[PDB]
Amino acid sequence: PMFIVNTNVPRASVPDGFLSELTQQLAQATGKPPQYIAVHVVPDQLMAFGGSSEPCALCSLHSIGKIGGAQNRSYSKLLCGLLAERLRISPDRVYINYYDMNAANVGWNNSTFA
Amino acid sequence: PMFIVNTNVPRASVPDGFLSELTQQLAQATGKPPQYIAVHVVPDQLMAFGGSSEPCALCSLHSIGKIGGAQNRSYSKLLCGLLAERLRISPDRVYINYYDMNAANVGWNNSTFA
Amino acid sequence: PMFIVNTNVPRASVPDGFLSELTQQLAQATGKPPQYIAVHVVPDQLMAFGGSSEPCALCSLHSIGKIGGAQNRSYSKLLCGLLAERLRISPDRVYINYYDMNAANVGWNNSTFA
Ligand SMILES: CC(C)c1nn2ccccc2c1C(=O)[C@@H](C)N
Ligand SMILES: O=C(O)/C(O)=C\c1ccc(O)cc1
Ligand SMILES: O=C(O)C(=O)Cc1ccc(O)cc1
Ligand SMILES: O=C(O)C(=O)Cc1ccc(O)cc1
Ligand SMILES: [Cl-]
Ligand SMILES: [Cl-]
Ligand SMILES: [Cl-]
Ligand SMILES: [Cl-]
Ligand SMILES: [Cl-]
Ligand SMILES: [Cl-]
Ligand SMILES: [Cl-]
Ligand SMILES: [Cl-]
Repeated sequence: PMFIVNTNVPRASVPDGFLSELTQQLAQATGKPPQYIAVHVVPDQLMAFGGSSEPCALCSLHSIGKIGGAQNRSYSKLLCGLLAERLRISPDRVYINYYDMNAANVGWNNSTFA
Repeated sequence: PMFIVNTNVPRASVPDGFLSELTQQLAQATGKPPQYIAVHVVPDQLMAFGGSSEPCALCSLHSIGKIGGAQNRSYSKLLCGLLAERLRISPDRVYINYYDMNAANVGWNNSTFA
Repeated sequence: PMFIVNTNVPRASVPDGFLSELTQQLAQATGKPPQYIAVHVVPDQLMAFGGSSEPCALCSLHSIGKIGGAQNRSYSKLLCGLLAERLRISPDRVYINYYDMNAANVGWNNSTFA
């Protein structure tokens, strides 16, 4: 799986260890091997949520399977929790787009997962 | 709705009020409340369009519904118009990917919209 | 079509002419004219792959058609090859998401491709 967070929070406010924490927490939530998990954090962005530039985040989680109604609610609680605790972003100023990818549409190591 | 613009135009060339104008115009266009609209502008990017690095933009609009043939043509006219007027980007150097998101696949506020 | 590469490798390590090389190689691979190919490279990113901050890349290729099982395997070999040779990123630390876009969902030049 791949998790991306884009935020207007400045780089200095992203605490040490954040990428590792995301990796560990996502491995456990998705059930996928930790070696599979990619994480990407993009601070200092020019963004607004509801017209306001108070701290906010726009995120995505791509996975081959492990995406669905109940699973996505669980991921959102986990991820909003982390963004609130670590980046001080209110959960109501976070969007997360979930993508269930077909194995044939994910390239890795010169080939695909298909 | 979430709207993202990635561009090679420099930050100083993004005028005051641009995020607010996008928020307002997208609210009117999508029929969604502005409180729900997120906008994200990413200037100073290393990009090429059609084999040149003249001003260009790669964008996305995600919405739960309000996506379709005629609607997307209307959004493109609106958004290319704004990018041309405000960022001086030629409409023929803009791509906008449209995504009709299922409510279960959009996380917000510790849950999803499902 | 549109190709995006996000990577932790430094900007200075991206060779002069890399964008043009991607443009031409993708034109040949997809059979699409170079005038329609957009490329976007984002260096110096805060990212991890398998919990490791060694060089890695997260990429996407969007195309109207020319996406599928065999084609994506071929694109993956091509693109991992280029990232390895030019950016010194190991293929086993690259993900590429493939998207077959409907023409109605791709905006361009005040309209869509539909
Ligand atoms: C092909 C599949 C098993 C696989 N996918 N994948 C994605 C990211 C990191 C490692 C791996 C991995 C492996 O365990 C090596 C042994 N091929
Ligand atoms: O679309 C909506 O109804 C909304 O209010 C929010 C939204 C957030 C993210 C996204 O990818 C799509 C919609
Ligand atoms: O889920 C798996 O098995 C992966 O290898 C993860 C993954 C899923 C979707 C993506 O867009 C990127 C990576
Ligand atoms: O496939 C084509 O015909 C294209 O015009 C290139 C393209 C395809 C999909 C995109 O999201 C962006 C550009
Ligand atoms: Cl589920
Ligand atoms: Cl539930
Ligand atoms: Cl898919
Ligand atoms: Cl429509
Ligand atoms: Cl129409
Ligand atoms: Cl969806
Ligand atoms: Cl194919
Ligand atoms: Cl589509």
